Amino acid sequence: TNANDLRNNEVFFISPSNNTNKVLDKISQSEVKLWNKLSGANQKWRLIYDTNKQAYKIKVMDNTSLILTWNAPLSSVSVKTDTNGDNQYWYLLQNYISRNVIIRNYMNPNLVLQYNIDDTLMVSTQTSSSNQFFKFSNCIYEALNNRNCKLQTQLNSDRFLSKNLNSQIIVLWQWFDSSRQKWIIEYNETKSAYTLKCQENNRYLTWIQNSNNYVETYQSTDSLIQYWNINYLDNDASKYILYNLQDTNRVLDVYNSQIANGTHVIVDSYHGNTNQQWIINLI
Ligand SMILES: CC(=O)N[C@H]1[C@H]([C@H](O)[C@H](O)CO)O[C@](O)(C(=O)O)C[C@@H]1O
Ligand SMILES: CC(=O)N[C@H]1[C@H]([C@H](O)[C@H](O)CO)O[C@](O)(C(=O)O)C[C@@H]1O
Repeated sequence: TNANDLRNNEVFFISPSNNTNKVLDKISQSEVKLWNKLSGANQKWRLIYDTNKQAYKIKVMDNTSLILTWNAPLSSVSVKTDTNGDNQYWYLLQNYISRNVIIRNYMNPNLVLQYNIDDTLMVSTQTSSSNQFFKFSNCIYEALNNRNCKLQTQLNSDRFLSKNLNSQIIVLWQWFDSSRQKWIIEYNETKSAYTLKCQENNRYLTWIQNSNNYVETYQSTDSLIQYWNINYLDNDASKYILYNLQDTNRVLDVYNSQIANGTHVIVDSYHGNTNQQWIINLI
């Protein structure tokens, strides 16, 4: 699969290649090390690419603007405030067959991240050993692919993404445990995005393009309007934004931020407001 590829804006557990059950963990306001996977936001890392440098910032999800930082000239690594220092940039490059990634420092490309015997971390020169190979696993894919889910608007604790009765239109509605409010999330490799299938009629969350821009359940299609990028809110791993693949500046949006049963769900320009923020949970 290509679901765990090093796409920009995506969020990952970063593991040693020798153990998928240990992951990179912001332990203190400064210290990082490999740790048993428990999935708090301290163990989730967002990639922020820099096309000019062809390198990435690796940013922890729990703290505003702390990014993985080489403490030059020392051999240690920490998380520190983002100041766009060259020592805070990393080439991430993948072996296609093993899936292993080398995490190489931008400031000094002789040096690469390595995991020590006691699972602490450091930068060091590259030697063949497996102590410099990491696996990246996309958090959302690993949590949500092939799962039956419900989607709650952040506007209100009991208003959910719902196919309307005897219509194709999708609206907000309070929970009544209906198959109309149940959505199976499936990744598609050709689109590098997800479809969401209503359990009631086995049809898909789709942007219907006209003056109203309603989302509706629609038959299976290869058109981009049926595909969604599911990502965490910019600085919050409890909340999600869903971009439509037809136009990745547009997102799943509650019309006029109304909360009333039956309020239309639409596709609208991104602003990051509460009406474009969703809580996704397994049923
Ligand atoms: C999301 C959804 O399907 N809502 C439907 C509700 C619920 O089925 C009902 O509240 C169950 O308690 O019923 C209606 O109001 C109705 O019967 O006229 C139509 C509406 O589309
Ligand atoms: C608002 C936002 O994120 N826009 C970005 C989208 C989304 O990240 C994507 O729809 C969700 O994965 O990705 C890009 O198209 C990309 O990564 O090349 C860049 C674009 O600026």
